[PDB]
Amino acid sequence: GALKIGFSQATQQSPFYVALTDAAKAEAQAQGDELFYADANGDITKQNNDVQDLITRGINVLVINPVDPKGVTPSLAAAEAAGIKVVTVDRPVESGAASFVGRDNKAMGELVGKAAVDTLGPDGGKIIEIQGDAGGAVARDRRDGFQAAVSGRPNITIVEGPYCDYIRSKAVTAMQDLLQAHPDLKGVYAQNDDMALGAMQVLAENNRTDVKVFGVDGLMEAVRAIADGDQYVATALNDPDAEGRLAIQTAAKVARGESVPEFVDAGTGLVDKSNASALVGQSTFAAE
Repeated sequence: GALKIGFSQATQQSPFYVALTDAAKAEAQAQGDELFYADANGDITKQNNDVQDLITRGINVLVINPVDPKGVTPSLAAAEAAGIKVVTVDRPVESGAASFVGRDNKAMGELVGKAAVDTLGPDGGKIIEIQGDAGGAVARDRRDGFQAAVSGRPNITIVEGPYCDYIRSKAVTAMQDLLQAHPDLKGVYAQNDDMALGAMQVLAENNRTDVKVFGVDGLMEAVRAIADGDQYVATALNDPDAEGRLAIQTAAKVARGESVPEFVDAGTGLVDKSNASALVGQSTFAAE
């Protein structure tokens, strides 16, 4: 019945968000609906301004990837005053969304952490951790999940590094400071593959291919390195493509007054050597 679907994206500064946007555009068109789209470029005030703009264009429902879980509270208010519902995608809000279309980020962090335990073996070792969004639950859960997997294992220690916002360039900067400060490093866990591969370049420039690398997402470049080398060990699947389709399908139901679950889980799974070969392909991200 031709819906107007609003989509406020948080950023486009890493390939995940670009693919998520593209998948969302294609799903809206496939079901014959109009996608009104804005990218906040990592900026809270731009996001809340963009949401008002979308509301003015008459969206029937708002899909949002919050730049910040409390910073978006004005857009939630604006949505309600407009008589429309809100669907979060990828990053949750505390409350106020009809549905969250995402993944169990703790369980992904746990998945990866178990791969680290197994790989690091009995020597264990120090792991440097490079994180995503400060104050957001996606980063908190990927941290806590990973931690849960190595806790009670004193031969492993974690160095909690900074929040580099899922951006490779920023993780490069952090890996330098951290490499020099912790040369006894045996492992690096980044909360996405984009950042992990930035860390990996810095390691290679300093001849530390011996340091194992752990990520999240199933970025094809990461999957290829897992398949074809020994340094990049594991990641967890976080297909933006499937997430985008589920976000738009879920928003179409909402806009029409249908009941949807509060959490739509777009599914995940471990990528390591044992199965990376089957996931190599042409797209930007691997998928089940």
